[PDB]
Amino acid sequence: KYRVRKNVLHLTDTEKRDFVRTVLILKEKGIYDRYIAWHGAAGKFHTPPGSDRNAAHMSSAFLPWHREYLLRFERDLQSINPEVTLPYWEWETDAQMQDPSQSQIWSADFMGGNGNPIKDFIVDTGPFAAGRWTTIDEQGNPSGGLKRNFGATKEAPTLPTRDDVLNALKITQYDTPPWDMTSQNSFRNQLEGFINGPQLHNRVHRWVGGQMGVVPTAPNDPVFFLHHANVDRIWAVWQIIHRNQNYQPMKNGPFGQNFRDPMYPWNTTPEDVMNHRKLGYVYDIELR
Ligand SMILES: Cc1ccccc1C(=O)N1CCN(Cc2ccc(F)cc2)CC1
Ligand SMILES: [Cu+2]
Ligand SMILES: [Cu+2]
Repeated sequence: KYRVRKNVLHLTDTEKRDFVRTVLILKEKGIYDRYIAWHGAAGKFHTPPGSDRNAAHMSSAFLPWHREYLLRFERDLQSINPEVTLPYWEWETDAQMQDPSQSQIWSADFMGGNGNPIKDFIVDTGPFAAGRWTTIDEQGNPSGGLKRNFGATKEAPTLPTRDDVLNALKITQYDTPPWDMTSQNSFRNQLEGFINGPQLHNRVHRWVGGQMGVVPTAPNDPVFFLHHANVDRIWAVWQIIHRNQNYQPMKNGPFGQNFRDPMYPWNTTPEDVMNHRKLGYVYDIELR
């Protein structure tokens, strides 16, 4: 309950400056790239081989994997500046806007704006604009700049709504067999966004576009972490409401998906990260 993770819209000018100031540093040192690679590596690690489940997505481990993923990044952030925590992008309230792209998160002093259609949707405003921020492709090679294209697809023309989030929180089971994209009455799958997809988490990625629109290159966009922080916040809320509901599967799931299994590419288990408070952080909405 030490580190407080704040709503992006609640950040001060200084807090925003410091966060962005801290991220380019991780990037400059070569630490940021470690996170891009981890995500891509886990995405291609199938549980079991030949299945469409992987270590980080389309399965039960989706939530704890990104929580650990998000946990590690923050610590790296703190190592540069102990006053800096990972904020979250409350995309459900942005969806209430007629044009979500006018949200403050996309201001030139924080995340920067939408892609330039003249430059094939390269981002040329903000701290992470092309020439300020180098990107890497699926194969781990330099790719030439961040891209974004808000609501440019028919499958996801809009961001998920507060109701979408509220309905997900109603689900009683954390997850259900066969522990994958096809799971029904499943909070993880629902939140992931595979129920009548794309919805929620998956919808956000699709909405943003650019690197965020594909699994192996999504972390190239710093907003990926703000996004998943919100996803993690939602999960945390679900945990506080359904206090006696626990992670599933406990056993007999694919290896890497069970409660006591190491979540590739780490040795961290879902168990090790079930309680968001034991990891040393809390969301601001828990204190209000
Ligand atoms: C194929 C499909 C089926 C259902 C819902 C969405 C989609 C889809 O096209 N996505 C493309 C964009 N990301 C991919 C993605 C997922 C998780 C990440 F950490 C990073 C990137 C979200 C899902
Ligand atoms: Cu992911
Ligand atoms: Cu994601």
